Amino acid sequence: SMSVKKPKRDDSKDLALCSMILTEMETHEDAWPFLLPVNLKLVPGYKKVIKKPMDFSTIREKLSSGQYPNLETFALDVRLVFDNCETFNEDDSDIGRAGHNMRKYFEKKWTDTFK
Repeated sequence: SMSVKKPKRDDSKDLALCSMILTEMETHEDAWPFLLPVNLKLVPGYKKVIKKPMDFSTIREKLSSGQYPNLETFALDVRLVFDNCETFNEDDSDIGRAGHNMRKYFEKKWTDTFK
């Protein structure tokens, strides 16, 4: 509360570390469904159904341009990529499987880097 704070966590490396995680997600062999925005002209139903599209290239641009106020807002956009994927793709599809795999991969890196 006012004049009452928990001890200050060092957040000075968060930006660099989120960048490294994102690089690792970019270079995973199962990243291909997520590298670029879904083409809303060419994929029927996506525009209407997925209210907040997100992809790794868009996260990269937001990250590089100071549009994440903190590491939690960065995690929210990564998870949004996978939540979108589950909303639109059957579990038993290459893309559905890719999203589960990448979510797992992300969550482990996130815990190991920050928790």
